[PDB]
Amino acid sequence: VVSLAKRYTGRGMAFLDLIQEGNLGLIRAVEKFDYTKGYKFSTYATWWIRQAITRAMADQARTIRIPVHMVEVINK
DNA sequence: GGTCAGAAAATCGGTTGTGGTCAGCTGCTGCCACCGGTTAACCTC
Repeated sequence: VVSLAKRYTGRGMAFLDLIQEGNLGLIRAVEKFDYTKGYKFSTYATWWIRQAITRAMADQARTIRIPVHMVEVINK
């Protein structure tokens, strides 16, 4: 999750917030994982980690909070 | 060459009445914000 989180430098927060959001995503994925998938755990959890990091970046991006749909159209 | 009495003001105050108008109230009308499922795009088991 450190190697996954390293691709989000310079976007609002420092690295540590991304690291801890990746830990949160790891907790959510390891709750939401099944052993009869026959899937690699990291390849499973990458979507969850990236989702958590991106939504926390959306939440804590700016001084004034902006809703995620306007964040999306700002990105667009 | 007086003398109550009536008619008719105005004046404060009810009244009725009624008409309307608007504050608001509130169940449809419909649009608008997350939520996530899916669907064609990248890296090579």
